[PDB]
Amino acid sequence: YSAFDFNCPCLPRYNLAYGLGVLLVPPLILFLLGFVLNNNVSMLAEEWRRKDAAVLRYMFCSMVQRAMIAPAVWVSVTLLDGKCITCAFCTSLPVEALPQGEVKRVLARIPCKEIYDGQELIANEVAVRYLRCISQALGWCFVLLMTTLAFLVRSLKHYCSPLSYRQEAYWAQYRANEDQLFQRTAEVHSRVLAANNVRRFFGFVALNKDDEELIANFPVEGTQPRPQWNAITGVYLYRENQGLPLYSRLHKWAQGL
Amino acid sequence: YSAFDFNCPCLPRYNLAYGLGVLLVPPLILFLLGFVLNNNVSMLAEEWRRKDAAVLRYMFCSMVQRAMIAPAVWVSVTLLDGKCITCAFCTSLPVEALPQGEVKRVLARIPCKEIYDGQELIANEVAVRYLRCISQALGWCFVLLMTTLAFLVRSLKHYCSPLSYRQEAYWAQYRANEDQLFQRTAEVHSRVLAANNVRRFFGFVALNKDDEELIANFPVEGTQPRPQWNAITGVYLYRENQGLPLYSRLHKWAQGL
Amino acid sequence: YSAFDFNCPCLPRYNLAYGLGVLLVPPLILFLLGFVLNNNVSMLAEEWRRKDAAVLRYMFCSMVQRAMIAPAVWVSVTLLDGKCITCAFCTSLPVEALPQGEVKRVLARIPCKEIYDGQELIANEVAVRYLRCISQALGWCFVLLMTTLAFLVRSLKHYCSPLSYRQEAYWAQYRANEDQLFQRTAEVHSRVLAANNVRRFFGFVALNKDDEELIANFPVEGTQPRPQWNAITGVYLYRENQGLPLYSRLHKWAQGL
Amino acid sequence: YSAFDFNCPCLPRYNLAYGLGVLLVPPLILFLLGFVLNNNVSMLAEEWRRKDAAVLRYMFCSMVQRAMIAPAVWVSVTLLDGKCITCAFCTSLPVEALPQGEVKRVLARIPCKEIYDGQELIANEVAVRYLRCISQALGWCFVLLMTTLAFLVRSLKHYCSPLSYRQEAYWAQYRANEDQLFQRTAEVHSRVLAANNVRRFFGFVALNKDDEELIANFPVEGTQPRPQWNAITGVYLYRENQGLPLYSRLHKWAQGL
Amino acid sequence: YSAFDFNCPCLPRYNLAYGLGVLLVPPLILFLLGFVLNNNVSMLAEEWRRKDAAVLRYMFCSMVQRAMIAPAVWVSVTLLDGKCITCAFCTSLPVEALPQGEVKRVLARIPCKEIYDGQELIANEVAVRYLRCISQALGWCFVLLMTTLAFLVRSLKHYCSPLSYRQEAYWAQYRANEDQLFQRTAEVHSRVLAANNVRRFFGFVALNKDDEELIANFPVEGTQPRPQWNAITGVYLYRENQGLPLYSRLHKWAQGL
Amino acid sequence: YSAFDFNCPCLPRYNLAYGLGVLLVPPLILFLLGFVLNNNVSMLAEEWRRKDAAVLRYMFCSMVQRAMIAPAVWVSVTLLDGKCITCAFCTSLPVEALPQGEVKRVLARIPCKEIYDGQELIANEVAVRYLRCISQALGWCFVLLMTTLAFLVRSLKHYCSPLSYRQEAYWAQYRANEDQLFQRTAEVHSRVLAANNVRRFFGFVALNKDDEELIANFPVEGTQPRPQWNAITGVYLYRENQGLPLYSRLHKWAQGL
Amino acid sequence: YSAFDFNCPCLPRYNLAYGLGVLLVPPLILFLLGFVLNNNVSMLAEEWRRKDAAVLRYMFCSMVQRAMIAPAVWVSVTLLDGKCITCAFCTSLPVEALPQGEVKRVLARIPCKEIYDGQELIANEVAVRYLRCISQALGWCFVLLMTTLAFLVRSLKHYCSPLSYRQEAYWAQYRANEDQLFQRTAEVHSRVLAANNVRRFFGFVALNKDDEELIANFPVEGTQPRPQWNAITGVYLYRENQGLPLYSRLHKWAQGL
Repeated sequence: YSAFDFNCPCLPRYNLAYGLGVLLVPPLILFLLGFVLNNNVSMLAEEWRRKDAAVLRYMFCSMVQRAMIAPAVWVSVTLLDGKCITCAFCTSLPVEALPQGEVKRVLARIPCKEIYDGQELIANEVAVRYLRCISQALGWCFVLLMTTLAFLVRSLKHYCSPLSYRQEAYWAQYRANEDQLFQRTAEVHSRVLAANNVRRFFGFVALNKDDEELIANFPVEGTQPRPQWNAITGVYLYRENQGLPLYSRLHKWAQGL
Repeated sequence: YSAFDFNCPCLPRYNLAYGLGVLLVPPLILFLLGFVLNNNVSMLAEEWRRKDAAVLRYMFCSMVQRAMIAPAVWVSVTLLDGKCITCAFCTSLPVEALPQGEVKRVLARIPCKEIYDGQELIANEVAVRYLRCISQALGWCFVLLMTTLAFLVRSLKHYCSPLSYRQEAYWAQYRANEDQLFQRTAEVHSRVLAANNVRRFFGFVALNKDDEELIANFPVEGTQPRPQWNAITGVYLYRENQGLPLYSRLHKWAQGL
Repeated sequence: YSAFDFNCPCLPRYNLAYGLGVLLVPPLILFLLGFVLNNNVSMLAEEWRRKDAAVLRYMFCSMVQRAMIAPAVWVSVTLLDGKCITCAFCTSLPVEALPQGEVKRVLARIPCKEIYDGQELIANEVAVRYLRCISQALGWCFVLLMTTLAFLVRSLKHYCSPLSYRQEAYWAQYRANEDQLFQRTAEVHSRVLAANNVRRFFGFVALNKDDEELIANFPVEGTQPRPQWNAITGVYLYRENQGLPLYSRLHKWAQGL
Repeated sequence: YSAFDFNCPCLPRYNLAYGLGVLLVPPLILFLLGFVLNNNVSMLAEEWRRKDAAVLRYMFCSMVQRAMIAPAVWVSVTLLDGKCITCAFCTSLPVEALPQGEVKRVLARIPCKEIYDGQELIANEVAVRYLRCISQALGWCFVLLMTTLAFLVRSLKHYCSPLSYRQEAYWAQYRANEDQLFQRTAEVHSRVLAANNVRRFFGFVALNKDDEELIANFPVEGTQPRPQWNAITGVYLYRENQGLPLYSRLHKWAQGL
Repeated sequence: YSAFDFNCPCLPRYNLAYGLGVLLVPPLILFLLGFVLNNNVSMLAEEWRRKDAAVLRYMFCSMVQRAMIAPAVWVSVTLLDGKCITCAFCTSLPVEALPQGEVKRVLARIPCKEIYDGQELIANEVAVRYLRCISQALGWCFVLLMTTLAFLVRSLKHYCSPLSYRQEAYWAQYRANEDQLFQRTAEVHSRVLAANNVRRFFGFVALNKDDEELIANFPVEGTQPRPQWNAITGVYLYRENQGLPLYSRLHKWAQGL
Repeated sequence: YSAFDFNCPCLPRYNLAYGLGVLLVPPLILFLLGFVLNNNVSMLAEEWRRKDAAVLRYMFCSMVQRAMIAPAVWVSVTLLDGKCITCAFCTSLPVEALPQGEVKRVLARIPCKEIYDGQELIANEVAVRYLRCISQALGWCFVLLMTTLAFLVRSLKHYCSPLSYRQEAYWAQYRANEDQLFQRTAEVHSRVLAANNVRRFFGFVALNKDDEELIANFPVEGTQPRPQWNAITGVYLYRENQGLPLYSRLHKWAQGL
Repeated sequence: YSAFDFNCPCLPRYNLAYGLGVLLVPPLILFLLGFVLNNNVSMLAEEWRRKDAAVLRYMFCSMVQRAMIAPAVWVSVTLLDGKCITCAFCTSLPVEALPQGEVKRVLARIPCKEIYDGQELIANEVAVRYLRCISQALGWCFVLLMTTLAFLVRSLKHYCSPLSYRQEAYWAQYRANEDQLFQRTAEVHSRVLAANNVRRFFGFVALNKDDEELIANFPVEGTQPRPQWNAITGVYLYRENQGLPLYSRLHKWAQGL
């Protein structure tokens, strides 16, 4: 926000297409960053590559809700600082309350230019005041819309997701824990396999304390093959088997065999 | 409050609809935030989704009382700082004590504009003084109304809730304790289940001290199924069984079986 | 006090109804806060909801004495700073010692306005001096009245309360101790009940050191039912049974059975 | 002293009744505070409610001597700073050494007003000098009177009190020690009684180390009844029984039975 | 000294009675404070209430010598700073070396007034110089008189007191030690008696470590009665019994029985 | 960025070939540095020197994605600071909205020169404003293109790489671990061989603690010969043997013999 | 760089031979320092004094690559700061775009002289701008050439050296380790020999702890003679004997006997 100096094209047609630009595009960027920086995007890409609409829509509407939080605050802070709409809806504030070509020209010259004629068209500061007024008004209205939508979507999306609230918490915590344990175990298993491979070539492997302990405790020969490995990955449905639930594709493949 | 500069539309019709805006909308936002940030909102949504009016109304009037505290202080601080009503009830202070179109125009130009004519209509500072006077008066009156309502609702809402005072304290503390213990136990049970699932795939699971201790102490095979799980959730009535009370749906389902 | 700038309506009728406002209403607010922030208010509400006039009047006159201490200091500091009465009794200082409409107008313009004519009516600073004089005089007189009332009520209210002084101290300390022990025991009993409830559902409950010790030391099955529970609450009379006294409804219900 | 700005009514009749006010009333306030803040006031109220003139007069003249120390220093510091008498005896300094209405008016305008005519009546600074002179003189004279009275009352009040000096010291120390031990023992006994009461209701009482030790060491069932309790309280005479003295009503009731 | 601004009455008769005032009265105050703050004053009051002239005069001339040290330094510092005599002996410095009414008036106006005519009467600074000269001269002379009197009284008062020097030291140290031990033992004995009294009423007494140890070590039942107690107090003569001396009334009453 | 002062050739033909230079060449430099500083470049050079298109293309598109991150941020920050395009597209902003040789000359003189005529051609600041506008617009558009390409390539390149996501993580971690262990073991084996060589010449080898321990623990005689050594190096295919996978050429050569 | 103030000969022939001087000679100095400060230069001198072209060329092209890094950064920073070419190509910037003797004279006077005529020849600042432009352009072009050459030589010089990459790392680490161990062992062996020599003369040798330990642990009589010693030194070929490699002449002489 700092290294990007907001400046205005004092032009009769390039304001409408610049205020809306600086108001909409950075939100889109923060939004798409909310996806790329997240990791479950790859899970969803896999799922749509190769389960029913219920749980899929649930994870969709959870990822979106988790990502929408950057553009909300950005739009809020900018639309409230006023400068955007000032630069944007300047070619249209009616002269009836405060050469068409020259009219539009000077009106576009209004915002933060001080090349303004300051003449019988409009005074300088009164126009800035009116525009910052309408801007801040729309900004508060937008923040209201966003928060009331957050409330209503809380309710109606706890209606969407098939599980109740407590299972929601349990499922979230389980996904987190399984992911972390899988990461760490994968690292350790990999280090062991690499140590065995190197040892079979050189004759020994220089290891510090903890690595030597990990080699001693968990000997490993061969990692799971590719078919089952591929069978693991993906986003899982809550597969409510008769009497027992399933929380992740790993859990399904485990209980199944 | 800081990054939102209060500015006035010096216009004959846009003041009445802007002062009241900046006075009412931010209260509504803080209020709805008082719900969204709270968690029992989901409980109430579930209850109204699928117990009698007494305890439900009690939790309603407790949540509301816990949420009303932000708009009270916001309205108080703003209405007392004066600027709001100044900008709001400026088109109406009668000239009889201190072209109708020009009259309303200059009167709307009065607040914090200094484009004020400063002429036989009204002096500059005397109008600001009168308006800040009436504003601060209404502000103290409002704070009085709010606090006396807090007192009277203390009394009459201790009349509303069916339990007496000591049971009120006991019930609050029990809800808090059960919620926290449920959170922690859910986390541990989930970590154990995930560890078993991963181990059945890789061959082992790398764990530090405390996690290994938690795996050793509390072995787990299968979590409660979905019907009873759903039977848990919700807001509970104080179900006064003959001789023994019930404080939470968990307690009801436990004592029942 | 800081964020509330004292300003004056230089008006012939709005001073008398503003000085007295800023002098009386904030005292009322601090007073009612002295009740709401206190907890025994609920006890008294219960007592008047459903014991004799002696001990009830005693607790009444003790709560009041404990709450009156905020408005005393507020009235003192304001009435002594002078500005209040200055702004208040300005329409009446007689011109005979230092158009009726214009008279009252300029007199109301006297305080802290500097739109004062400063003319043959009254000089500027002499009026401020006279008013701050009468104000500080009334302020010292009021502080005297308050402190002498505190002395006389000390004496006559040690006459009111049926117990003597030493029993007064003993009773106060007993109420404090019983309240604190009840709070803590309620918390522990509740945590135990919640732990049992959760354990009966999951299969175990993750607890740290002290919580595990509290579960081990004090097993609990079922809390007191509702009739006796309700029989506890309230404000108690000093029930002087023949030979043995009673200090709290808890004590009465205990010695009785 | 700081938040109370000394200001003068430059008026022909309101000075005599304002200097004496600011000189006398705050002493009265500090004096009565010397009683209210003390605790033996309740003892004396009880004694006069329901022992001979000797010891009663002794405790009276000891309490007074302990309370008179605030107004002494206040009167001293104010009367010496001079401003008081300056503002007070200004309507009377004779013109014969340094329209009667105008005379009194300007003389009252003399102190710290600078609306002073500064004319053939009196010069400005010479009057201030004369008044501060007479003020400081009376102030030193008053401090002398106070200290010489303290000396003479030391002697003659060691004549008043029936006991000699060493017994005076012993009696003071005994009253202090008995009061402190009574406070602490009352607290402990009360906590024990409350613990028993709570335990008989819940089933147990959560206590930390020291509280548990106090419950273990000093079991208690029933506190002294009301008649003897009332027999304790009061201010005691030095009741010189034949061969053995008594120092407090507690001591009398103890040795008596 | 700081909060007391020295100011002068530039008056023909009020200087002689003000310089001497500020020179003599504060010495008297510090002197009488030297008695009141001392404790042996009560001893002497008792002795003169109800032993021979030798030891009594000795303690008199020791107390006085111990108390005279404040006025010496006060008189010295003031008389040397000069301002006092300047303000005092100003109506009399003879014009013959450097309307009688006007003469005395201007001469009284001389000191630190700057309303001085500065005219053929006397120059301004030369009079200040002469007066500060005579003042400092008298001040050094007075300090000389005081110190030489201290020397001569050392000699002649070691002549007054009946004991020689070494016994003087021994007697002083003995009085100090006996007084301190009496204070501490009185405190402990009193605490023990109060503890027994309280215990006989409540049933026990809550005590910390050292207090419990003091109760265990020194059991006490009844303190010395009033006749012997009164026989103790007073100032003692060095009662030279045949072969053995006595140093305090306590020692006399002890060796006697 | 700091030590490189951006300066403009105010010339009619040398601007188009300088702005684009400073915009494109430093990106190329940071890009090629992204390769040279990486180590796998040598692996790829070996692979193309002497496995199928799938895994090779995968490592290619991973290295590129890891290296493209410097020019993205550089182009973004420069194109957004504006100065570049300002200096670049200055010979072309049409005069129709805000001697051909002189036209182009002054237009090239426009940017940051202040030798600008400032005449009927164009004003000074309006041209800077228009150019910074179009520049920042293109900059935001470019950042959008880059981030949306990052998203789409995330998806489609998880389509490219033959392994699924979890194997992707496992393979990355395995490559890292094997590389680090190979480095350390190579160092230790080398130190041992050098120690033996030196000892066979001098008669002994001075070693500290850890080096002596490494000599004692892992004796070594002869390192792997050149044919197998060369057989190791390279980038490996994921060689999915029937039932067991291979993750590195080291792993292939190990499992093979 | 700091203590060497860049100054220009404003002369028609001494600029071309001074800019190129300050641009080329310091690079040559840093380059030759890159050799002298290195130690392998002596090895190469020995090798060329008295193995095949492959490994020799390899070590040559490694030493050069390790030494070329100083002139690269020096040329870059200077050519980019601009002053050099400014002072250098100043006699040639064509007047056709921005007495021949006077022409060349003033053109040579252009750079940083301010004796510049500033006349119809060329303006002052425009020439500086053009020259710094062309300078920075050539500087970026040169940095590009250098880095792309580094990339291409990475590839093609991993083609040059006969060993593959992993052996490259192993060989580098082995050379480092052998060199360090040889240094330390040489020091210790030498100290031992000197100690024996001194002892045989004096009768004893004063040694601290570690030196005494080194004498005790490693007794030594006679160091390797000169023929084999000379046989050691030099740069070694990777002598690939059938089945076993050789990494240093020390290794060859060791395995050979």
